[PDB]
Amino acid sequence: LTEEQIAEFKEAFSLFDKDGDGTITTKELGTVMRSLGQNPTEAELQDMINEVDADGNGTIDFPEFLTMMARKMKDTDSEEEIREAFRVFDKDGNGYISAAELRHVMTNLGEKLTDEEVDEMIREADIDGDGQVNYEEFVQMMTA
Ligand SMILES: [Ca+2]
Ligand SMILES: [Ca+2]
Ligand SMILES: [Ca+2]
Ligand SMILES: [Ca+2]
Repeated sequence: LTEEQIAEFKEAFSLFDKDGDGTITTKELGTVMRSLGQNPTEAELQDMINEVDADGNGTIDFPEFLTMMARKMKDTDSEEEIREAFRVFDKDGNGYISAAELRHVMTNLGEKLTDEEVDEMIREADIDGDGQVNYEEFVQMMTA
């Protein structure tokens, strides 16, 4: 249902294209951000456009917005999947996965590990050496 898909993307684009000329400029991007409680500098506004402007003409057109929007979507889907799985491991939602927590989910996965085996797993991902795995350390282990 691309047709319906493009429609939703067109809708998003129009929010930024304040004057409707078919392009988004630094100033238009600027008014959108400011309405969000963010007052970026012209320098920051230029870096944002630079990242998305494939033909280097200085503005973003629909096709350029579409391709970036897409790639961004895919990525937002990744993050929320990993964040979901983090919540399942962090049985007490304290923000960190302990040895005991990791060992209990592992048994549920069909792997009966000893405390020493779980401790080794934690150690491998434990960057701040606090004996637990935080989200940052979890994504590192996940992705990498
Ligand atoms: Ca415009
Ligand atoms: Ca462009
Ligand atoms: Ca926890
Ligand atoms: Ca840690």
